[PDB]
Amino acid sequence: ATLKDQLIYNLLKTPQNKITVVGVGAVGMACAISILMKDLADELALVDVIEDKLKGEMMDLQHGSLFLRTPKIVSGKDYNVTANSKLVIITAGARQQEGESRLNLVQRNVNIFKFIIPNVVKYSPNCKLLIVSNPVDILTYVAWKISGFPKNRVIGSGCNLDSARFRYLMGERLGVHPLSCHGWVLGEHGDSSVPVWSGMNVAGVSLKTLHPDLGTDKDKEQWKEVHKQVVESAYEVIKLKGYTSWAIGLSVADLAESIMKNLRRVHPVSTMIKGLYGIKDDVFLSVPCILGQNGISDLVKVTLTSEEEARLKKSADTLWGIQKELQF
Amino acid sequence: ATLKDQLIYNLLKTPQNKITVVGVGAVGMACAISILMKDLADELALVDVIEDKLKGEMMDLQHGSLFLRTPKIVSGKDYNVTANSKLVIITAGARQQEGESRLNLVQRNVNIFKFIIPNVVKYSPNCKLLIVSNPVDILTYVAWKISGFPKNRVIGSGCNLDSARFRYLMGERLGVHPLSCHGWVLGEHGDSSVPVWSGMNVAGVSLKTLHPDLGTDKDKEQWKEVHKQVVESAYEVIKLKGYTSWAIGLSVADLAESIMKNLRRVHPVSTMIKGLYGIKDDVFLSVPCILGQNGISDLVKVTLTSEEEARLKKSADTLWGIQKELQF
Amino acid sequence: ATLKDQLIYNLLKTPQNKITVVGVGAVGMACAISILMKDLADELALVDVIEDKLKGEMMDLQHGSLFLRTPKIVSGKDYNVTANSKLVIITAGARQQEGESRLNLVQRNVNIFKFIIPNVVKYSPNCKLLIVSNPVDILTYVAWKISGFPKNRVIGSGCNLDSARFRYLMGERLGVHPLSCHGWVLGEHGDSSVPVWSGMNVAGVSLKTLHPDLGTDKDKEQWKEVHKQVVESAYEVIKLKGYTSWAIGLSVADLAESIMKNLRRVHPVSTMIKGLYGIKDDVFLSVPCILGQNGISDLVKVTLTSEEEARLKKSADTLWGIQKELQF
Amino acid sequence: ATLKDQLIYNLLKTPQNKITVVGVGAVGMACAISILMKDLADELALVDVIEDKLKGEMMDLQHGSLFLRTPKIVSGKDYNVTANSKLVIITAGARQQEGESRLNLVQRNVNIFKFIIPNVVKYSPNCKLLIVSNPVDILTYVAWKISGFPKNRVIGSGCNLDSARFRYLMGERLGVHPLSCHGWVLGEHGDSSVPVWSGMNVAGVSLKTLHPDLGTDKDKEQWKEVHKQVVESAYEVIKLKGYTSWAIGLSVADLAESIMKNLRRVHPVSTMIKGLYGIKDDVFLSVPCILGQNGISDLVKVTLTSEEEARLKKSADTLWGIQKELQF
Ligand SMILES: NC(=O)C1=CN([C@@H]2O[C@H](COP(=O)(O)OP(=O)(O)OC[C@H]3O[C@@H](n4cnc5c(N)ncnc54)[C@H](O)[C@@H]3O)[C@@H](O)[C@H]2O)C=CC1
Ligand SMILES: O=C(O)c1ccc(CN2C(=O)c3cccc(NC(=O)c4ccc(Cl)s4)c3C2=O)cc1
Ligand SMILES: O=C(O)c1ccc(CN2C(=O)c3cccc(NC(=O)c4ccc(Cl)s4)c3C2=O)cc1
Ligand SMILES: O=C(O)c1ccc(CN2C(=O)c3cccc(NC(=O)c4ccc(Cl)s4)c3C2=O)cc1
Ligand SMILES: O=C(O)c1ccc(CN2C(=O)c3cccc(NC(=O)c4ccc(Cl)s4)c3C2=O)cc1
Repeated sequence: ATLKDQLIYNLLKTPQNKITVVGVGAVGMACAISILMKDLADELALVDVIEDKLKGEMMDLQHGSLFLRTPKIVSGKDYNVTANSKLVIITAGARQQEGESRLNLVQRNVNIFKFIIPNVVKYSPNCKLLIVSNPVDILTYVAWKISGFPKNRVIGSGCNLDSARFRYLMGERLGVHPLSCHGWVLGEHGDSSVPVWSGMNVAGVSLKTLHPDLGTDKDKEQWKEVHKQVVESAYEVIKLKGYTSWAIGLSVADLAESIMKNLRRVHPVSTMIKGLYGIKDDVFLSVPCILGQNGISDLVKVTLTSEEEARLKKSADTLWGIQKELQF
Repeated sequence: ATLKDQLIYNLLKTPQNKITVVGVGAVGMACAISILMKDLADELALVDVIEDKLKGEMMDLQHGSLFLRTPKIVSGKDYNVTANSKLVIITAGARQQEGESRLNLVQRNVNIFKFIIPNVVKYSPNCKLLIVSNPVDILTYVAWKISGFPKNRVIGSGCNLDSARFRYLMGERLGVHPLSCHGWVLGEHGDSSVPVWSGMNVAGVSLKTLHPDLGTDKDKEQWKEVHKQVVESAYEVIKLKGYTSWAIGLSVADLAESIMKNLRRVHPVSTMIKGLYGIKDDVFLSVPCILGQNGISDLVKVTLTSEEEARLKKSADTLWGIQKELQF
Repeated sequence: ATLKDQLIYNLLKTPQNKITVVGVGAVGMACAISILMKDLADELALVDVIEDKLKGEMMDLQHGSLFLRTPKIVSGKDYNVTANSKLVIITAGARQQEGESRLNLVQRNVNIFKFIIPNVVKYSPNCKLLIVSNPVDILTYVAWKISGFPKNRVIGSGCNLDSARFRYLMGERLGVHPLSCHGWVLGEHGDSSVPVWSGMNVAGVSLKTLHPDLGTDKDKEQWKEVHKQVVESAYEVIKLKGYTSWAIGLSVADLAESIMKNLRRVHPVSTMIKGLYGIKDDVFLSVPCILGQNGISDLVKVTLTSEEEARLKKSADTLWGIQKELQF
Repeated sequence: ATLKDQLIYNLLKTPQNKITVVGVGAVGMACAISILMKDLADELALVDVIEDKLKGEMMDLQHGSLFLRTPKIVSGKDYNVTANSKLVIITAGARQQEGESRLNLVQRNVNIFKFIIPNVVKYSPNCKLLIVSNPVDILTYVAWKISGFPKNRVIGSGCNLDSARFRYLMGERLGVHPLSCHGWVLGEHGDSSVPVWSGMNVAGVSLKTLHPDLGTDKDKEQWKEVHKQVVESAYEVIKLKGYTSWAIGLSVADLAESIMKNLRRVHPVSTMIKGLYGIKDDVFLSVPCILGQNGISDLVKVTLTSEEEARLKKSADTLWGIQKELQF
């Protein structure tokens, strides 16, 4: 009699919460570790093209995961290891080389997504796609087109992280914990993003109401400088460290939690926005979405000034400007 | 009247669970992110010598921490930012250059710790020191000597991770969840480490009792191959990826949780072992320790065979062999 | 040599997060179990006057706590077991007998607090007092007077639970998760409580803005019926079951979490409100407070209509009407 | 246009982790609150026969659940509200009247289960049955027979709580945290239960090995007194308080966690034991079981002395003694 059979009388013998991370660069692995440690998944699948490096990240993560609610953790160049994923996070992309045009970068990303997205869909046809790759508003559009998925199951990391950053500085200024502050940053991810002053409050007391010169240039307190420092903060990280990993990792884990645990929470994420704010093109921008187990179940219809509406409309034009030139 | 003063009537105006990570290489930051995400600390302090890279890791971690129970997160070249740390994790070290002697490497690590440890102690005199730097059993001794701390407040990452790995394979073989398996790997971290077959059980049913030829060469099932595959697993990670980060990060977070939340849990960690197993020298090896808010409160006196006892004794000799030559 | 000494080599030999629950009725024990299971306390102290019943609730709770992060759990008629409590929850009360006057009931509660509060203070002088006993806005005042504590360390359960209930129905009506809805119920706990329509939003989009006839009687959708159903819900529980336990238990655990884990979260809790809304008497009502490790660190100055302000002012009069008649 | 439609643009429109508690007495509700607070279930169903009291417990629990990851919470006299339960906890039964025979009580419990179990099965045919009702080892058998479920999907609360209690006192004696102690109490729940000395260890160091006169009468340290104090502790709760609620609540929540979150953890729970310890009858006793999402997946074959084996065998006889007389 074997030792197994002497010790254990056995009576009995598919994952329900599988997550795939595509790309195991800094960002991919930051997503992966941040998702493990929120115990969101019973199976975690890693996919990249450098095979020896992929298997090492899988093994290192496996070994650490022994100190958690350990899920199944698998990896491969072949997308068959991503089968029956509830959620697939795309981090894979090309980084812009110096003197490369915006349009040229997007097209190289498009040519990559033309290999990735059809393989993801082949093996996980009812998954939600969460797009992290930059520039995120266009690459969400790209993944939507290639996948043929409905708009609810294609989401971009969007302004989730920029909004968190905004609320931190909002908090520092009012002497209030960031989580007690509310306020969104919507539209095109980075630089062109719109701080929405109308809906910024603490405990439902509107800041616009108390200080009606809030967003404006004749603002004694200069709250414009907040949205400026949010965007500078993104760059100062890259200047000092070389890249950002942790910040996007946890921002994505936050979005993954809302989807995987069906929290029906509000995130300013890139979604198909044709119909709203007088935009007639198939562009994606960040507006507040309820995220649940079926992805974006609802949008929250934010009332924007004509200034705010124009700044979005201008972003939607720039974005369609590139999208119409892309070859699928 | 400012917007802050119009909105908020204030009534009121030191951290109790501060953790310092020394070194923000792969391992340091894996420790840091893994500690953030277990919400162990109200203040987290990062210290390294490359100033621009340090500040970037701090900022990136800060930004991500907006999606957690956000602690204070600070960084500096100067150790004054580590003041009143309950726990300090040392990851800083020298890596062995080509043709460099084992003794010479340890002495360079000694000369580094002669700058680090006195600065750590100056600013956090009642802290626990958790040593992760390799070779860990000697560098724990080094930190103990330089700090003049009692043996309870100086701990090495030790065989915590190797034991977890062992128990995983133990589990796979018995068809039992790793956390339902018990069994230690003690002594010198890596290669020379001793699987303790006497104390390996499931639900208190000793495996040694059911299959008395367990550890031996005449073992039909060849359980020796388990401890072999544990050590090969460490290397296969380094061959494939370049280094290990995640696995030690979470292994250290596990030890930090036991200390910071006073769990009084048992970990096989490097501690001063003079008195036991006929060892008369001031050497550190991994034996089961109860970890709590005062560090190592208790040892568990494991009864070892003459083989096991000799393999430890031999490691203690090798280690004192280097320790006696070091210049403080 | 004993078995303890053969097995365990000992190296070493005060709680930092002690909570006392005063009163082990339905409500007290609901508080206690709800606080245990959020692992908020390293020591839990139970105090009541029926000694045999007290010790049984302690033992039953002890035995269950073996399946949690087990704290120390103690009990006594003598308040010396409450020493060094960070938080003391008063649930002790008299229940109104048939034909007893409202004033007479409050005075019996006062005569009880005249024994409890000085004993609590004697043994835990830097604690926060959380008052749950009804009528809660007056008994918070009573505990404030007897304790001589500053207004920041004396808090009443207040409208925390009523506001939660409101937001649930708000959610059901908008097809939004309760936690994505914001909106307070302020003032005198129950019946006289004021739904604050100005500050009710989803994702910062004010409901008042979209539907300016919200609070009013000429409201097509009849949102007044929400605050009505909140108050009826309190009664329908007592009619059907005899009392409420679970609801106040978890409402108090929520407030305890904010204090014990220093979350600096906003709760509509009873606090000293002289200075605000043209109120010159020492009365307590529910306004939004930031709760942290020092109790109420901040108030949020909510802008109220003249109707809302008058309804509060009227409650403050009624309450001072009773407070001035009480004998200390 | 409604306020809902002005605020929310909707895109989209069954529970996967439903738990039913049958009986909302002290024990039932302690189970319910303890299960809510471990966030195990997306739907919780309460069933009892007193309709007005049932609806009050549901409402009180509903209101408290607003401070958690709020599940759906329903109740009814009709079992149709228990449809698609992954786990059903039976607390309903009869208490022994004065001068009533043991056999007569069990038969009245049988006649109740003949209404409950077929209704549970009708609406949740693939559920796991967790039996809490006393006497638990017989009523588990009763539920197994009536349900026609396989032995893996019928589990009794068993000696889970007695074993926890044992380990606490074991810990107090060795100066070790209860969770660092291992040791089972197996067999018939209460009084006749067998402390298994062979498999009692700390960190895999067997206590039997260090002190071979452990269980015996010639034990200088008198460890027999531990199992005595475990059983006296059960009674002293009932003498002092009237009943036990919290202890069984959390003991059941522990078992529910292992099943609902597929932890594959070891619990000494009542299961069909024909085949083991020379027992040829269909009796249920507590032996170590791996609990997962399909209930009892595996048993751990504990080696027992002839004394231990005889004490179980004697319990199995007494139990079959009653079981053979029951009318289905
Ligand atoms: N929403 C809310 O805020 C609600 C609050 N309550 C309050 O909770 C309080 C307690 O109600 P329950 O615990 O449900 O039932 P309860 O009224 O039976 O229990 C309260 C306990 O106070 C104890 N007590 C009396 N004098 C004492 C002293 N000198 N020292 C220590 N303890 C003493 C009693 O023995 C009793 O066990 C009541 O005063 C009531 O006002 C009740 C219902 C709703
Ligand atoms: O691609 C492979 O080579 C591969 C992939 C998955 C597996 C199975 N698997 C897990 O899903 C999984 C999850 C988490 C941990 C884990 N393994 C370990 O941690 C260890 C393996 C060997 C040692 Cl030693 S530790 C494993 C693991 O081995 C094995 C091999
Ligand atoms: O090294 C510095 O110069 C330094 C150190 C600490 C701090 C204070 N501080 C925290 O302690 C802390 C914890 C967590 C987050 C965090 N800041 C933020 O996430 C953001 C800052 C600026 C933006 Cl934009 S987001 C901060 C933060 O700014 C600021 C600057
Ligand atoms: O007042 C008393 O009679 C008293 C109070 C606390 C204690 C010590 N104590 C704890 O602080 C504590 C916390 C959690 C559990 C717990 N005890 C138990 O679970 C058991 C005691 C006896 C058995 Cl049997 S189990 C205890 C416990 O016994 C002992 C006696
Ligand atoms: O049996 C019934 O009568 C019944 C059953 C389910 C429901 C729907 N439902 C939940 O599933 C549920 C879960 C948790 C809370 C909850 N209700 C509430 O929180 C409140 C109702 C009214 C106020 Cl005020 S709060 C509910 C709730 O109302 C309503 C009535």
